[PDB]
Amino acid sequence: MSDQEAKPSTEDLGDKKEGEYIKLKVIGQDSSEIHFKVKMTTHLKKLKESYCQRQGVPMNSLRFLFEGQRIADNHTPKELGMEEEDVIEVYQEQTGG
Repeated sequence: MSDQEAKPSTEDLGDKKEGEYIKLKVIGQDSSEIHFKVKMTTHLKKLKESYCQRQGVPMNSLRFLFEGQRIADNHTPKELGMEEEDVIEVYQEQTGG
């Protein structure tokens, strides 16, 4: 009973069962278009972390901005309606956050 009868395909599938995924690209002075198919309901704190990981710096280093507005990290990208933007940039956290 303890051993499963078969391994499921849930971790193995990649299409999220024909579900939606984010297409937003964050492109700072790093000049790279690295982005992943995560769901649109995550908070920007995790993206802040993942971008700082592409530079090898802690998450307190950078904040995102687009249309002139730097944004607060507890938003989700669907709150801001930005889930497929061609470019959002980063700028340094001048005094941290």
